[PDB]
Amino acid sequence: NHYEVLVLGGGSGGITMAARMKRKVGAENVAIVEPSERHFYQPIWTLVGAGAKQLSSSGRPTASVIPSGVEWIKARVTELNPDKNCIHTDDDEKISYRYLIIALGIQLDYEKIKGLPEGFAHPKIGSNYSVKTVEKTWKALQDFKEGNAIFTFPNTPVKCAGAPQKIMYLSEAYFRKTGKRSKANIIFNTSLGAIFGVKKYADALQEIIQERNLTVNYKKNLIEVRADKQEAVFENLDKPGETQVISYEMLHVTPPMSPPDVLKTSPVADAAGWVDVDKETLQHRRYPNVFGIGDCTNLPTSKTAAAVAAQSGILDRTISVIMKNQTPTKKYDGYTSCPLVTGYNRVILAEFDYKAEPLETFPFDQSKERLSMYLMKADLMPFLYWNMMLRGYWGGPAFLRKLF
Amino acid sequence: MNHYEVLVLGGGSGGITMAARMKRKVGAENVAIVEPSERHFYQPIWTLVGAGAKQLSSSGRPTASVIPSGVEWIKARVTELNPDKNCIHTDDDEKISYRYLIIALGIQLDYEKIKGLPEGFAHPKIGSNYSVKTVEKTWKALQDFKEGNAIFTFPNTPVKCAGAPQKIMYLSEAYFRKTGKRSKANIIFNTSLGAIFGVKKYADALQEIIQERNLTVNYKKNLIEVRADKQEAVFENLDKPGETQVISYEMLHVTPPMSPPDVLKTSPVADAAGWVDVDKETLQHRRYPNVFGIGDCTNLPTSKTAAAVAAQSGILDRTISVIMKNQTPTKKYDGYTSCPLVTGYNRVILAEFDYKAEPLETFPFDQSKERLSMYLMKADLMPFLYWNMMLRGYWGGPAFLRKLFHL
Ligand SMILES: Cc1cc2nc3c(=O)[nH]c(=O)nc-3n(C[C@H](O)[C@H](O)[C@H](O)COP(=O)(O)OP(=O)(O)OC[C@H]3O[C@@H](n4cnc5c(N)ncnc54)[C@H](O)[C@@H]3O)c2cc1C
Ligand SMILES: Cc1cc2nc3c(=O)[nH]c(=O)nc-3n(C[C@H](O)[C@H](O)[C@H](O)COP(=O)(O)OP(=O)(O)OC[C@H]3O[C@@H](n4cnc5c(N)ncnc54)[C@H](O)[C@@H]3O)c2cc1C
Ligand SMILES: COC1=C(OC)C(=O)C(CC=C(C)C)=C(C)C1=O
Ligand SMILES: COC1=C(OC)C(=O)C(CC=C(C)C)=C(C)C1=O
Repeated sequence: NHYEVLVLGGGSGGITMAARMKRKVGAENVAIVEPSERHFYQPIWTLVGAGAKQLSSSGRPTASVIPSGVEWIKARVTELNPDKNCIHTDDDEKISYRYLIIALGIQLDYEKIKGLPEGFAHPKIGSNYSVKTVEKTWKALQDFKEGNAIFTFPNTPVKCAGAPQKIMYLSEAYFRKTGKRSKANIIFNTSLGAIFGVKKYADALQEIIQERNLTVNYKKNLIEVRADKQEAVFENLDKPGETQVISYEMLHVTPPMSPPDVLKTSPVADAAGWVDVDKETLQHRRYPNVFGIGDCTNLPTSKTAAAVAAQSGILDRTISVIMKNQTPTKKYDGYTSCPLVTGYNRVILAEFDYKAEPLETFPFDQSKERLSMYLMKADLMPFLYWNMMLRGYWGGPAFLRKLF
Repeated sequence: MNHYEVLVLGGGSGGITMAARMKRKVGAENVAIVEPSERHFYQPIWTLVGAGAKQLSSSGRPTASVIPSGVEWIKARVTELNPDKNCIHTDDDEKISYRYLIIALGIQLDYEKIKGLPEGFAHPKIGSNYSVKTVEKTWKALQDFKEGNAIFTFPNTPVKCAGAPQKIMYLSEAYFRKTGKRSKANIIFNTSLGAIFGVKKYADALQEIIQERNLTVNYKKNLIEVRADKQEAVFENLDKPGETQVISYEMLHVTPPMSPPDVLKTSPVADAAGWVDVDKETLQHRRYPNVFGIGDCTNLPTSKTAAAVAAQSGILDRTISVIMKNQTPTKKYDGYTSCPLVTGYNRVILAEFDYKAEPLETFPFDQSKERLSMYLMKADLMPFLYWNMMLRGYWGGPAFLRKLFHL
């Protein structure tokens, strides 16, 4: 079998590109290889675990988001042979392509922590990063009575770097408005030395932490979970060899993450396993008919759906000129955004580019907690996601930004 | 299924050392080494091979000649590991089970991640001291050098012997002066890193030499493409994502990107990043109590060197004995490592440190200074002790000699 355009991955980047590609080469010349039955708008999972949104609202059947006419090949990619323009699937089938677009996302690795994912079968522990553990966050919050509440951040790349602390501010506000704050010691144990990588939003988060009696312990990485005993083990990344066992009344886990297994050894990967693409055009550095988008690439900016949206716009142009034997000229800037939920009524909308410097859209100031930015995150963006991005029409708010 | 009490994956520096030590503990018949290569190499001397000072063929011996006598040698490649079922697969289509497992699969070279490589090595003026196929091409390119750029790279990955990408730079610079062509060479070190070295005492000494010898170091520069035909090289700027620089060379020494061995990258015994996940004090595995790891393939947060393998092998010996007696380990690895920075054909800055990244020097004098003594020890004493003492299980680092210097 053969397709002018073969898309690996039916998540955010995959559907968006197949939508856009259908209009360029025809729906009958595009195929998507995606194994899962459901497609998830993962960003709302932060609010699900805080008890603010229902989980079933976050997903729809994968057949709903397939652009009509585009082939859904429900399989797992198990091998890439770009030298001979094909891939293999766990159906023992070989698929050739004229062009290839890789959008396989990022892989969660709960089992590299001793005791996970088995311990998740016990109470008081949860994780907003997986459809099987996001509601367990919310139950741990309701079931909280007295003690330590621990929020973690791993020593790997992650998607939505702001999410692990978003649920901490949500959990804090929950304990206050429910009469349990006095009984909570609230701890952010993070592998990093900084609360956030862009200083003007870091400063604003530092302010909140200082006023709400939250503790941040830097260079602490979760390595072991003893669910039965309600204990967690951290290693001190500043003192190799040193560890600390902490008891918890509630534990929220951000798991270690890595590029998908089939990409780790693939020829399309760099040394570290991410898809090796041009940092501006998103074309593969060694295979001119391969392209990458989203979490699975080595694009040196934060891994978010916003970035996918802005990346799709650029890639649409790059593949088009390539198909026409022209040199690309439109360049990606590293745009990305984190809507930092600081409470049930407020969001700090951080936006920046490759320069790790702010690049805000709205003329007011997004360093300050805002109801409008909360309502945008909670209500508008899911709507634009299902009805505009996955239909290949949203490509970054730079065209909206330059209006004002 | 075939079975052995102690199974060693990899017959390089750490694997041969642990097998000799284990033979004396459980008997040679209960030890097996899985290693596919016919030849065992003392890679440290390759630095002096690329500089024209030592013969490549003396850096190697047949693997059969270093296999501790009586130990089984399984000439094959490990293709999968299954710690849950105490077994591994080989490219023979054979499984092998174990009571204890020592992982020593080193680190892996990824020349093909640079566009143009390794095809470009067919051309002159380009070499790499990190591969037996390319270490002599460094020397030849250095002999062929007439005029222009001599470029030396450092990748955006973990490496082994972090010092070697610049040892060859100093050796080449000396050679240029030795042969009267220093005037005609512009000498560039393009590093992905932000600093010349990670311990300040020795960084300062290296900076003094960069200044006195007029070397240019461009930080956050990563080699991404070689065009051997046109003798150009393409570097990416890690501070400004997206921009690149094309620059011609008259000599290019490539330090390749490096990574865990493919077989480990997806394995249950690796951490999320692919390195063997071990306890940083005892070298015991964090999740499987009967797996241990040594050397370049581990997540031990210190320099990847054979000196480290030596110091870890003494710890691991004590760790495994205590484990076989069902006790708790108490001897702790401190992260000892050492990098003999060859700064010229007769001087060496013997850098030694530990997990704190602070100096832990063995000799009573100051190893921050270039020394002839330390060069001779690197070039002549160390290979002899390697072939005759480390590979026989009788070298585990020099901390006894350091404590001995206590009056
Ligand atoms: C809790 C949480 C909150 C977040 N909040 C925000 C937010 O507020 N703002 C924001 O901008 N972003 C947010 N994100 C990030 C956003 O969800 C992702 O960055 C986005 O989904 C990236 O899409 P992707 O296409 O790169 O990968 P995904 O959308 O994850 O999809 C990748 C697809 O690849 C498929 N796949 C995997 N392996 C294979 C294989 N071998 N063969 C075939 N298919 C395969 C998967 O099934 C999946 O469908 C959040 C993420 C989480 C988890
Ligand atoms: C140019 C250079 C200069 C150096 N200089 C110094 C120095 O001055 N001082 C110092 O202390 N160190 C130095 N080193 C470092 C030293 O070479 C290594 O750190 C040391 O060899 C580590 O040993 P190891 O067992 O981990 O791996 P290695 O000795 O590299 O060997 C690992 C073995 O695993 C085998 N293997 C790989 N994959 C598989 C598989 N799938 N199945 C089975 N077997 C497999 C390989 O064939 C190899 O034999 C230098 C290295 C280089 C490249
Ligand atoms: C980029 O390479 C160089 C440096 O980087 C390490 C220097 O520090 C220096 C020293 C700086 C001063 C002011 C002497 C020189 C001369 C140089 O060429
Ligand atoms: C020369 O023989 C050796 C010993 O006997 C004195 C050791 O105790 C030890 C281990 C103890 C220290 C403090 C290095 C090693 C490694 C060794 O090689």
